[PDB]
Amino acid sequence: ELPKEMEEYFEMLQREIDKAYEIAKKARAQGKDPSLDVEIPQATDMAGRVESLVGPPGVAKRIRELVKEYGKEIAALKIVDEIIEGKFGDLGSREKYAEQAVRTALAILTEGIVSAPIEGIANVKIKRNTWADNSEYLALYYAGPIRSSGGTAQALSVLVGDYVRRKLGLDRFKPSEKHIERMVEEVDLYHRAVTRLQYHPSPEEVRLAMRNIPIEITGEATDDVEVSHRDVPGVETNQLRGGAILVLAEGVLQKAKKLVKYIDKMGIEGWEWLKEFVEAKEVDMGFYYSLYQKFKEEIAPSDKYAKEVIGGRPLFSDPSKPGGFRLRYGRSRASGFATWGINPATMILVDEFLAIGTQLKTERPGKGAVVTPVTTIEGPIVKLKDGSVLRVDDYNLALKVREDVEEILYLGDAVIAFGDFVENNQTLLPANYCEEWWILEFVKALKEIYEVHLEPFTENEEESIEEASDYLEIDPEFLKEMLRDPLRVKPPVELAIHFSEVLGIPLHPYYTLYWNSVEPKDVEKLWRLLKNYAEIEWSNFRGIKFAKKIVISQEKLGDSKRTLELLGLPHTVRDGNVIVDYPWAAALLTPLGNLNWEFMAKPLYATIDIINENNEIKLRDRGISWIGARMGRPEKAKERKMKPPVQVLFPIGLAGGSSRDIKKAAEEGKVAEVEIAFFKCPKCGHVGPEHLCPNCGTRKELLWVCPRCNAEYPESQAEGYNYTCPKCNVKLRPYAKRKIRPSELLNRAMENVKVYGVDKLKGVMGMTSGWKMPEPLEKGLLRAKNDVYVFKDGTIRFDATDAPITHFRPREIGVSVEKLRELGYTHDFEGKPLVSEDQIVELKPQDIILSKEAGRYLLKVAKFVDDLLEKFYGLPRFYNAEKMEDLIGHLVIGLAPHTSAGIVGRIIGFVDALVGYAHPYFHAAKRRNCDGDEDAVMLLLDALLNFSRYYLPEKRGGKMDAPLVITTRLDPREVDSEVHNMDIVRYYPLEFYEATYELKSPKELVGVIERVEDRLGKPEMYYGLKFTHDTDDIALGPKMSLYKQLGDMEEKVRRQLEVAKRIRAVDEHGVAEKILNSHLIPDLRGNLRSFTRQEFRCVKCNTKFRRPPLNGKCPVCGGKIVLTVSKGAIEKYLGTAKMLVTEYNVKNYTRQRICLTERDIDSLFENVFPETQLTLIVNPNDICQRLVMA
DNA sequence: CCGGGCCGAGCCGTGCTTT
DNA sequence: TGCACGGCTCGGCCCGG
Ligand SMILES: [Mg+2]
Ligand SMILES: [Zn+2]
Ligand SMILES: [Zn+2]
Ligand SMILES: [Zn+2]
Repeated sequence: ELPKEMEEYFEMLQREIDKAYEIAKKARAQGKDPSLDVEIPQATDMAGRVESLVGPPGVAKRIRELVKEYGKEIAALKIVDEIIEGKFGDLGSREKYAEQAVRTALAILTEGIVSAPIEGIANVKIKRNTWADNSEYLALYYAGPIRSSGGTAQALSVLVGDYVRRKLGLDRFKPSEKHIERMVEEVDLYHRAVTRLQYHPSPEEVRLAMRNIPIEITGEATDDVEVSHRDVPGVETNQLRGGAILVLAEGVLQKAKKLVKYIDKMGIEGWEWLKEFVEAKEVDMGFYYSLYQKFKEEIAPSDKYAKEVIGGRPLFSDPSKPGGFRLRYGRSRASGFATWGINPATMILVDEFLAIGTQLKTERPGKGAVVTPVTTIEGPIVKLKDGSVLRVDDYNLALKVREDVEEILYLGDAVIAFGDFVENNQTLLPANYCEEWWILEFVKALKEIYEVHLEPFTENEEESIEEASDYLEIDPEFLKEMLRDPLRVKPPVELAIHFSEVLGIPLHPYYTLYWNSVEPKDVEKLWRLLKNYAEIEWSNFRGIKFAKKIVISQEKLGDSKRTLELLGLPHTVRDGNVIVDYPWAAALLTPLGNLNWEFMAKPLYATIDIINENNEIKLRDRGISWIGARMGRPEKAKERKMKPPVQVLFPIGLAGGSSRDIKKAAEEGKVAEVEIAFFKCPKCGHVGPEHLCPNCGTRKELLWVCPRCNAEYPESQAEGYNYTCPKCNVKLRPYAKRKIRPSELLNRAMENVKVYGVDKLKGVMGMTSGWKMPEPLEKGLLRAKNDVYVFKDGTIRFDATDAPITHFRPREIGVSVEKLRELGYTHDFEGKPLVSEDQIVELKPQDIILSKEAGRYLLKVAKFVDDLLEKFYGLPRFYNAEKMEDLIGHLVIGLAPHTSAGIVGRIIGFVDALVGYAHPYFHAAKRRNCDGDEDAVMLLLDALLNFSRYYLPEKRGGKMDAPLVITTRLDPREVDSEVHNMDIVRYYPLEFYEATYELKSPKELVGVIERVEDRLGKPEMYYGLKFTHDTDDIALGPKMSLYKQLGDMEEKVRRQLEVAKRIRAVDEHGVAEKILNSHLIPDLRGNLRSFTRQEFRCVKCNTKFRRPPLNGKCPVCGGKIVLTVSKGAIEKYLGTAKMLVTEYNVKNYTRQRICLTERDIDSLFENVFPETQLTLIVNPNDICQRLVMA
């Protein structure tokens, strides 16, 4: 099976997990906790997760064998059949069987990670068609959490319900027309008043869907809005069913393609209507002129990403505008899942709005990505204040020259993986000329002419190197260097021209200017001026002449200076002369044949076409495909704290005040009345909210109370009574409203842990669970002492943005080679022994690289855990850390905010960025996509000691974010489906570049380029992956977004508009400000309409009155009444809006809207705030009065 | 010396909508 | 995508009559 390294890796991981689990089990046995054992079982594959989460017991082996035999979908269907026939045990009525089968099937088809089977499916019930035939059918009730599951999960739930209804021998749902009207109205109102829904079903589609769904999709109410078609038969509510309508909109409708694919694979009949719906939904010119025409015909610009711009979030490029982001096909070391590659220079030169991990909304491949530094690609070309043009391909140069920038001519490159085009099914765009194409042409031409076999990006035999160098008359060392790293070693321009002359290949892409960005008439005028009024110095190299310098005066150059800037030619202006220096004089004069032939404009021809037709040295289009993007959602790395911060899960009520301070209530002697669980000692008879009796140190028993007669029974007594009151007749409850004196409890806790010096200790107003079991106060004291905070289930968590990585360097993460060899790494990614810190090593699937904020916080968490173990439990310390670098080799838990299972990872290094780097398999095993998502990490021992299932809220969305099970091993076969499209090749073949020019589809050449899916099953899914582009440093560049250092809204808008003004391909003046105004106008108009219909509230109480009390004071107390929508909330964005209107070009519609909004704001308060104040000076150059008087 | 003026934390509420 | 903005109270310190 697996080789002798992956097995050792997984064995060591299991050994460490066992080492932690032993201590966690030993500590929990002493009885100071809700349970006497750990409450997080460990799974290993999908069957274990499904068995632990939904059951029924014993299903694991059956799932295993069925998956081995048939597959995934077929195995799910056979499991459903076996459950229905009753192999795993008798359950009860048909409803129980239906619920169990649907839950297990939805868990199997999902791989048992996301909590849709546990949370979304609230209930399954059988209903009768009393309106038509009195026949039976099946219905599904969807709760609130189903909106977080995803379209695939929702659609698969619908399909599983259909299959179970078919196999139960039940009839079809037959809706009345009023049902259709009610559902259409529900969808429309939900979109209008709640959310955008990210999908708009047309009413015809909704009617068709209702007419052709064999099950009833309903549920409880999730929004406080009534409907019109009330009292519909079979419906027990008259409010919005958000879960059901969201399922219907974003499931079967938004993801019909995947649903019909699943139906075809699954062999399910009766869904032909969906298949039909899906199939209905589905002269002498120049080469480059025709290519541009076909590009514009087939692939069309998209504006969806730029339909809205928030104040403070800049737009970096208009849709498919030349001068924006240059598209490059490839995958870097730390990109590929859904992220982009960006040079740090263009991160700096946009006022540092972009930072490592900052999300942005893209146009072509998908929608959204995360930026990552790649120093191997090109940067911006900028125009300075004195008129010079520079190529800022370097980070330090960008820092140096930042203040002199006048305009950004070109914005730089963006590396996008080929697997991102396959996943989103996007037509391939023609590829800009690059070094990774030139090197392939070079080696192919060398082989064709001289019959020498060489290969880029690797090491070749010495005989071939010597033969090629003898033929080409070059240094063999330089040939080896260039073939090894074509992206960093470039020949001098004269050598490039000599290569083009001899071998017959286009010019090196580094020395090609953007010729096709100008018209041939501009080049005609420029050629005339160069021939007439220029002084050029020539040179020689192997009989090849080339220019060395051009000096032409500014007046003689005239208005053709703009042409030199559009070609991206670096020059300088001195004492009236424009000077073009050595490397960039031949880059301009060689294509034009050194003025030997006359450039002449032609119709239906492009500049490169004319150059190729007339010249001997040939060229390729260097910029033809451009991309647009827009900023959104800056990067994040911060701890998790509840809406009011909490340090212990202990209810205090109103005694503690506004901050729920337990210590303040204790020090004032207050007595609080709250609902808690009381425990009673069997031997002596102590009573109170504690798990151990202080008198004797023995475990107590929970007390059960009668809701009607308040009779208390111990757990042993209530066990026989079947948890029902014999004297009364009501089901018991474990909690009742009781009285507590905080002083005694706090003093006992302080004496217990010897922690007396704590200032504040926050609790909760009321426990949300059904048991209302409280937490020990000693844990709260230690958390307060060590400055950490608690979560809803008792764990301490840290939230960060996720980014991918496959290969690392021992110096980027600050780890010595000896430590790495101790961890288990012994070779670099090419087979050589690991001896240096500059070699590239490959990352094992479950190794993570934390940030430094995360390390700083986890140091406090580890200190708290050590204090807990030493003081509360009386056991030796575990971590023993004094610096963040002492946590290396310790295990964490990763958890997405919508799943119920975790995955174990290992710490190996730290970076100085606000992102969480990890393997692509690690992020996919949490059902995450890596284009803006944020997840959590917690120490394994902390979760083991602290997590409990008795602190979980009792509503439906209470089991989300909880590690009910953890996975110990990684299986790439059952992680996700988007990560199966990634690339594992060192370089793209020549066929890919040649096929991009034909505008093919990525499905045609899916076999040419190796992907992850091509390796599934075989042992080398963990073994060898590769990348295309290298990086000097993985965390180089700005680290914090500038958006987080601006306070006012006006300042944000001004900075964003300056940024938009600098960039050439944005066109701020009329679209940026207008689309921005369509973000402040909703705020203004929507706050004036809520001032005239608002509810009032009391300062002391929380009582809300829908109309003001007519005595002016709170009827139930003595406090005063305050508004909920103040007067200053309406007109907070009025000044910025007026500035935007008066400064920039907006259509008269928006200007009139703003003027009338101001007039309406000043007219509603006409007789409550009269203008009794005169003034000295008036007319501050306003715009409203000017518009009125004009 | 004893009484105010003032800051700095905290905790609440709110973000287009034809008849 | 949700966060970003306004307003009310309540002590802890100066600083002055
Ligand atoms: Mg995502
Ligand atoms: Zn006792
Ligand atoms: Zn009773
Ligand atoms: Zn009141």
